[PDB]
Amino acid sequence: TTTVGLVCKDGVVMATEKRATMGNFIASKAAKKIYQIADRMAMTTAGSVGDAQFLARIIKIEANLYEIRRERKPTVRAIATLTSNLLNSYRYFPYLVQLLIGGIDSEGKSIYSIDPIGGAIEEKDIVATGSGSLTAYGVLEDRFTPEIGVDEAVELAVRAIYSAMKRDSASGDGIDVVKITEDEFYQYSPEEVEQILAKFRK
Amino acid sequence: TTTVGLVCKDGVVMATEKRATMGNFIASKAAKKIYQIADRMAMTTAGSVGDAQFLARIIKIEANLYEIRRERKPTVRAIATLTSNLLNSYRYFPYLVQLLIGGIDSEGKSIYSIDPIGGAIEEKDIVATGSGSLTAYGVLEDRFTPEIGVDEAVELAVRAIYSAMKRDSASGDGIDVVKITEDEFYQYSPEEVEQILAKFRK
Amino acid sequence: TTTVGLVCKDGVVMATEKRATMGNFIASKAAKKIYQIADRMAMTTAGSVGDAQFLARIIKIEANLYEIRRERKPTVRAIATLTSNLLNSYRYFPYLVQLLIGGIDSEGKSIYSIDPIGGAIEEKDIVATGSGSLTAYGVLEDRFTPEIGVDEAVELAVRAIYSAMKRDSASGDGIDVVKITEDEFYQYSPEEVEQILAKFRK
Amino acid sequence: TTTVGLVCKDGVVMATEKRATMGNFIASKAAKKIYQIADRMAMTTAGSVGDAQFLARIIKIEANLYEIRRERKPTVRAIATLTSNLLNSYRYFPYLVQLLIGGIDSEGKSIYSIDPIGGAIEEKDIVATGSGSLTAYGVLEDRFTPEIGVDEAVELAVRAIYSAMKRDSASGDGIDVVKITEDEFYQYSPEEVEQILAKFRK
Amino acid sequence: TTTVGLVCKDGVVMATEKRATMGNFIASKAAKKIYQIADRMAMTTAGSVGDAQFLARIIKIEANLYEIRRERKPTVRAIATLTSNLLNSYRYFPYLVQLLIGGIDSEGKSIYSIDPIGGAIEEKDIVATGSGSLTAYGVLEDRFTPEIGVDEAVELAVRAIYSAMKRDSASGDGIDVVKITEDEFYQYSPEEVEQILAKFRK
Amino acid sequence: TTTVGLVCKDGVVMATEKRATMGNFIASKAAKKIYQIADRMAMTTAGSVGDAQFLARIIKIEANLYEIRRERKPTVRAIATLTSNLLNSYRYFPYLVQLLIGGIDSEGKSIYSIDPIGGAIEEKDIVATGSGSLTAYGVLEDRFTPEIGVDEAVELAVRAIYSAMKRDSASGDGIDVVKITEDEFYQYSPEEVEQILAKFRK
Amino acid sequence: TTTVGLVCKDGVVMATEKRATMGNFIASKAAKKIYQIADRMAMTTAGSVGDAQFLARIIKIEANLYEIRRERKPTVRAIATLTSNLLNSYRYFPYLVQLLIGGIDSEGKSIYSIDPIGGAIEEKDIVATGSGSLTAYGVLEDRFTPEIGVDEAVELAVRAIYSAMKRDSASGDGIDVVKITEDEFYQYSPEEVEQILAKFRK
Amino acid sequence: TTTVGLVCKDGVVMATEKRATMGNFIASKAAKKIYQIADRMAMTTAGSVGDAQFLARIIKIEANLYEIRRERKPTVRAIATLTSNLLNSYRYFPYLVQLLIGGIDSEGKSIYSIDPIGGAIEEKDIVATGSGSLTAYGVLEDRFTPEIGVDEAVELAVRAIYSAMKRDSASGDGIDVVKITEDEFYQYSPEEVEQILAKFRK
Amino acid sequence: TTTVGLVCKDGVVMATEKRATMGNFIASKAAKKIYQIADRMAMTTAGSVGDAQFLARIIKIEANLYEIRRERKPTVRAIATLTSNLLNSYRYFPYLVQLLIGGIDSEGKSIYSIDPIGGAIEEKDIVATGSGSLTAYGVLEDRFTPEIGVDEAVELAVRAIYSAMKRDSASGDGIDVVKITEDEFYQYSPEEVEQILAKFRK
Amino acid sequence: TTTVGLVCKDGVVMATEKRATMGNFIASKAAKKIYQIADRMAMTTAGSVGDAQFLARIIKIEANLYEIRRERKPTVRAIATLTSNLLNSYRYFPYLVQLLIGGIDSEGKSIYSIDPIGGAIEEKDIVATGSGSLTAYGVLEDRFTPEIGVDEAVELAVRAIYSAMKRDSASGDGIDVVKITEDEFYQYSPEEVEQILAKFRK
Repeated sequence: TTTVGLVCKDGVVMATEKRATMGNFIASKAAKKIYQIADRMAMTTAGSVGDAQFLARIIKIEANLYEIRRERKPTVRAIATLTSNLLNSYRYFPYLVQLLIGGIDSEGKSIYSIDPIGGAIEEKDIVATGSGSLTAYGVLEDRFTPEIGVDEAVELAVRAIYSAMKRDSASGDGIDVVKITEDEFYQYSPEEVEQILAKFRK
Repeated sequence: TTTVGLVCKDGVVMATEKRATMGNFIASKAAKKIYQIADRMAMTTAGSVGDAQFLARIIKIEANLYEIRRERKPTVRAIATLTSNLLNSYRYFPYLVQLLIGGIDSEGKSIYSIDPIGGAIEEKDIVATGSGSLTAYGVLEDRFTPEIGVDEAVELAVRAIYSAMKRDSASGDGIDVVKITEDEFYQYSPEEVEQILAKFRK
Repeated sequence: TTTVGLVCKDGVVMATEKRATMGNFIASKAAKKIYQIADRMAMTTAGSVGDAQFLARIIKIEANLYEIRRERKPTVRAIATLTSNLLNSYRYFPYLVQLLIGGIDSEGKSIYSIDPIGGAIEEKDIVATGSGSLTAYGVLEDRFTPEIGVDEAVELAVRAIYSAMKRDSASGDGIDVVKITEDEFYQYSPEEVEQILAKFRK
Repeated sequence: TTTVGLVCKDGVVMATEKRATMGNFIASKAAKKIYQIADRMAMTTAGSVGDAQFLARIIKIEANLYEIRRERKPTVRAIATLTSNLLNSYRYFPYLVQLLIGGIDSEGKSIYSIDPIGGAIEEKDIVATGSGSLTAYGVLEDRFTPEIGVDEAVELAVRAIYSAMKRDSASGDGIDVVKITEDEFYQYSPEEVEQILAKFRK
Repeated sequence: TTTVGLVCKDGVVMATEKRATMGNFIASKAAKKIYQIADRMAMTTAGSVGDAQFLARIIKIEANLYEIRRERKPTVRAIATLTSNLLNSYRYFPYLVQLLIGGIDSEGKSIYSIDPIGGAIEEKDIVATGSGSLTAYGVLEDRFTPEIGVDEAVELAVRAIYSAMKRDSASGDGIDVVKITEDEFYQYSPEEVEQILAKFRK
Repeated sequence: TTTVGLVCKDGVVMATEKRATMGNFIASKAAKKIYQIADRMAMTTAGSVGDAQFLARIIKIEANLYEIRRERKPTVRAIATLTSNLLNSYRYFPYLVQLLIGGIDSEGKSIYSIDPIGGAIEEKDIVATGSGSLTAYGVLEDRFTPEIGVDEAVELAVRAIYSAMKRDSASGDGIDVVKITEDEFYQYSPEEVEQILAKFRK
Repeated sequence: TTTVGLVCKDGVVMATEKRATMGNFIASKAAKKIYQIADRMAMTTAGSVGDAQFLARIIKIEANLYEIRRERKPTVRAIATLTSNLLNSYRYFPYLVQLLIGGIDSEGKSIYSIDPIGGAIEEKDIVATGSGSLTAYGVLEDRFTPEIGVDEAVELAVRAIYSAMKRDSASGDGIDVVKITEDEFYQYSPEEVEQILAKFRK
Repeated sequence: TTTVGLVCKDGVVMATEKRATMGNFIASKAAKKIYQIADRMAMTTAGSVGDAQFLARIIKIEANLYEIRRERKPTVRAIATLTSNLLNSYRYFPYLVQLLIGGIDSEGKSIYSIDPIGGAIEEKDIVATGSGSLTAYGVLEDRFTPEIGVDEAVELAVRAIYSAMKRDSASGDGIDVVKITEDEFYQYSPEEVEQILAKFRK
Repeated sequence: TTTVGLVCKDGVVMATEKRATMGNFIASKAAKKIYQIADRMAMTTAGSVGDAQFLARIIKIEANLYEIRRERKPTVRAIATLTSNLLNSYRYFPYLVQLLIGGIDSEGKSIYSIDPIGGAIEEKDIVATGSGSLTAYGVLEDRFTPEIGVDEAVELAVRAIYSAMKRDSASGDGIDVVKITEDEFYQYSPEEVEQILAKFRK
Repeated sequence: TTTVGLVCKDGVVMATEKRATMGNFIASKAAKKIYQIADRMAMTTAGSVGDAQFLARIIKIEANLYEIRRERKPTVRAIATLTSNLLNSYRYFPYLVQLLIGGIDSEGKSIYSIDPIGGAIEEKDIVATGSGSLTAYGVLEDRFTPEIGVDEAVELAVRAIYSAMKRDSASGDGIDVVKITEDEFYQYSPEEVEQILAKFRK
């Protein structure tokens, strides 16, 4: 699995590989790795399923409660920070997941990355993180324009992953992409995303 | 020892492979892998017999408590979230077991297979699960439909676990079935498979 | 070391090996690897001597309490689940014993063998705790009939441990066999049993 | 891989199970395990398959050489002790396989077991040998009669290994047997043996 | 690292991978693992290309020389048995690599598998060697009849090795197929292989 | 440091060494590996020096306490079980020691061997704990009879310890024998018993 | 594995305790440890059945060679020192074996012991060699005389190996004795010895 | 590092060495290993320097606490018991010390050996607790008389440490000796003692 | 393992240890351990036992070869220096033995110690290689004087090693001593030596 | 172990430890490690004892042979090279010894150190070699002049050796000073040396 994330000029597009194989073993098939934290905030994870899944339940909760309490829609920066405390604190049992929490909020768009040993770093506009991590970064930076939209970003998302599939045998062949265009929370689902890269040739 | 799981339009089918070994301590072909969580929901278990049965008794209790407490039928979503959280607390009490908790519920039909590290895998499609996962995945994908007869899902499952008996000449024999159609618990039994081969001269 | 218990059509038969060694010295020849939990409920133990002797007091006390408390001789199932619960709570330093709890009760008979981390396997028959259990199981399986007298089961049981014992040096010399016939708990004692192996060989 | 060898009144019955280096999974339907050393001399082997074939040829060439050179058929003791000297010399090359040479000669019939790190001891009529050997030998001595014919001997031989197949997962499916009836040099071949093992339930 | 074969009624068909799989890397952009031993004889290797190609040139060189001395072609059987010897020398000088030698000869056609630990097995018509050899074997039995021609046998060679490159994609491109109809000694070349696998897409 | 114990018909004899050695390091010149738990109940220990000495005050003091509270002497059985609870608790940190607790009581004469992970079995025979066990058990068991006296057992103990002693410098010196003659507690003293073995020395 | 030996006043007698090492099997009902070296000389050997046979054959042949060239019989001492050079020098076939080569010679009657590291000593009495030596010595050296006959020494040999087996439940079974009285070379068979062992325990 | 503590008939004499070494360093010219616990009581130490001096502070005070609280003199058994309970409790936290606590009080004279494992009891005379201990023990036991005065005894003490000095150089350049006569507490000091044995060199 | 060695005024006396354990059997059963090189020459060994037995055979025969060849008796100096060369050649196998070689020659009386790799050193007083050496050197000086008898010597030598029995893991009573006085080569052996340690108490 | 070497106007003086202690082993208290190579050449060795002597013998032998073949006395230079070459050619038989060769020759005075791994370096007029080396250099240079004579030189040598041996627990006594004045070869030996450091007292 690999994950990438792009900061866009009308939203946030982020992508995960929802299918992972390691050899002829299917580590993940339709495995949950795309999560809705809040109405325009999403969590994408590359790494292990088991840390991903449990952590994803609590993050989602703490956002929901945040709007209930304070009557403000949570910013990415709040729920990222909260989550970093946990990853530091509970380090008595190790994690091995890289989180990308991003989305849309009222202040603007910022994407943060939480690491398996904690902390939070602001992504200026690019990341590629996971086992496909380097194959993926290059393509992003070569076609990065600061006028990147959701339309330029969805396609930029597929192609970087598509290179990772074909340069790794630790990647799957069942890509998911998630678009947040600030009018939708659309999740294209594995089939639709895959279909677009299969008229390239493989 | 392997477990499959399949979602049918008119219920859910799951199936088990028995035979227990604990080193050189050996057990007969009667050791359970099938636990009725709820009246129309089962847990098929693979991995460690010790760890599987101690958790079988906790989940059974949680389902009955829930059914009373909230005045409704159990649900696959309810229990899967509990079990996943359950394993994280008792990770310090390590239970090595691969579950599939699924059935028929008042929110539809589904299975969430729970990993021993508190993961959860979306299932409505194909999941293996077990140490015959590679062999199981072969048969289940070859013939599948979302509109699969419950008689065709027992049939598919028993051949998928026949492929595992090919690898396993002592680590697993015997075949039990969970049929859930919302009316009938049925069991294929070791016999049905053995008797074909008795007729066979090859 | 291996013990057997098997369900008869007029009770339950249990067998225990007698005489054990630690280092290069005899340490037991008058120690008991058969426990009376109630008059007509037995426990046989295969494994380390100190684990099995200590754990036996704890089942017993519970079993005495149950009669006092509930007005009732405890079912086999009820006393197995107690056993399982102790090994799970004290898994930091675990007990190295494989437990065999079979007897006769108000609700019939059953046998549950409890694994060394808690989790009990309901086995009806063809059950031996032990690591000598491979060799014993083979004889026990051929000649068991779902309808088998007490007289017969003690004869079958004796051969099972005599075959095992030649390939071990941990079962000791002298073989005990016990008959629970539902009106007595008769323990033949090593003396009489040794003389069945004069219809065999040594 | 585990073997048996019976000295019969109307020949010798030597036995092998199908195993093959190909990822530790049987090669074709028929996999080399029976080597015609000479007209009235056969080789069967428990242990390593590649070792089994390579050492088969050295003995075969020298056996054929013996017959050719001296104008006098070889004897079973001659081929047996020939094997030992060869093994112990050629130990500088990695080897470790337990060898049964047997057949018929003009001193009678006999089976000599050759150890890789020892000589050729005579073995009268009963020999075991393998990692399935405890299982195979147990039933072998019970249904021995030294008065056993080739027909009864083929059954015995197939059954003993079939039992040993059920306690390890290191023995693949299918049994070959070798008959030297003193005039013909038969290999019944996979098709025909399958029927002698499908009089049972498998 | 995997190879496949099927003996055909009018040829010998074998297929190899053109790019050794490091699991995340490849040897070079073009690479050869299908070697010509003679006009009607190829050799296809699994394991290191470095080791394999050295032994193949030695075996070629002696194949030409043997043919010249006799004025008549050597049999495929002789090539394999000479390889069993060659690898026995280089067992006292270790190499780990698995070879298959097949072709056409005067005595008919076959494929012989020659192992670093010695010996050679005549494979009747189904063959692989490697580690993903088991999935490839399975598929090779599916459409196999002795009524299969060369042109269908190349199609099926693709299907068999695609099994191990079905859930990988960094060596899903680059494949060899070798056929030998007795008119031709043809090696398809990636481009012709890509139009066959174009129909399976990936 | 080696200690032996055996039930006599008329009391219990226990023989000790009263010098303390851990191989070829001398711990103390003099030591008392005899502890009086009550008036006629006594304990010998073998294993760690540090543990034997320490443990010994604690056991005596609860035994005196049982006397005071109930105006009635603790049975040997009650001391041995109570000791098994305390070792159990102290098995969580290194506490390997073997205890022999016995004496005279109303329920007969008896010795219990107490294990470090708890559980106390009852030898009405012979038991020997220490490094000298093997040699001691050789002489002790030859002239053992259930009708043995305390006056013959004193003789028998002297011979059995002497074997360990003259052949090894890994054994303690200075044999002292302690006779529980039931109306007394007789301690022969180091001096007297050396002179019983002084029949090869002047 | 232990070999014992005692010297008679008009012969030499020796016994073995058999044990074949694979850790999976014990073969001792058709193999032996006693190989005749000269016509009235034998070698008893401890280790494995196979190690003994290969090792012994050499020594046989060289005993015959020397007999023929001198035109007079080789003494026990001569063969003993010969074996001692074999073992030290040619451990390019490495051996780990303990040997007794004893018998009747013109210059007396004797049992020589030869170590795996060579050097030949001479017990004109009791010897052992093995691990079971200490267990054997109890009955073996108590009833030893310088006037032990050949008839009394085959009896005594049985008691010492049966003492060695007494510690086991029954394991290591395989008793062969040799009688060397110059008027006979009796090389026993299991059966034959079994009836003398049937006068100490039927 | 060795320490002696021995009974006089009017006093107790206990002695110490001085100078601490690494075997390549003079770590300290003088290290404290002689304490007054009470006036008439000493603790002298063999083993680690650091644990020894920290441990002497606690005991010196809780010995004073016994004078203060109980208004009676501290007895050797009372200080020795109470030390032992602490070490035993705190054995997990770093300790590796051998304490000799002796002197004269109303109980009498007795010396107690206390292990950092636990320990407790008692030597009538002569102890070491050291590592020149073995050569120390020879001379001590040779010249020991039970009427040994304090003049005779200090000379003996000095010689025992001198046996250590020759074994391992660390007692050289300073030996300290204490005489306790139950009217004085005199400390000889290093110099005074050293100059007796330095006068052998001129 | 330890040797002692002393030069007398008119002889030489050396002695060795015996009746310990070697491998796992009692070592002295009738063993040689002081080897006769020449009439007025011996070798005693501390180290590997069976290496010394074998090596003894080589140097006795070369001592006879020097005497037969050069018409001039072997000097003490000669035989030690030859050993040096032999020990160098065998520096790869277990062969590490520290040997003292003594006797009388025309140079006068001497004992040479030879280091494991070779290396002779004249000592005309006392010597002791061994782990028993420091303890030996102690006992030796107390009544060793420049002039001593050859029957006052056998007492001292016997003493020293008996004090070393306690400093060594094992060793018994009855050891080898040899006196070589230019008038006798008398080897006492356990029976005679036992009586000389019967004045030396326990 | 340590050696020092100084160049005088008329001599070379070097010094060795003449007693080696490691644990409780003393190789002999008369043990030579001062080797005379030629008439006015010496060698003083630090490092392992046995390898010092064995290599040293060979160089004495060499000094003579060169001396005879060239007809002229050896260079200091000659033998320093010679040793280094021998050592380098014999690293399959490694001698783990640090040499110092010096003496007087026609070139004059010099001392070479030869590494245990071969190679000859030259030292101007001071040298220390071994583990005592750091302290020894400054101790030696204090009273150094090149014109310092032999009489002050042997005194000056003791102080370096003396410092190293007194902190060390590995030495404490036993030192040889070698004087080579172009007229004498004195070996001072431990006793005479003793009063040189009895001046510097404790």
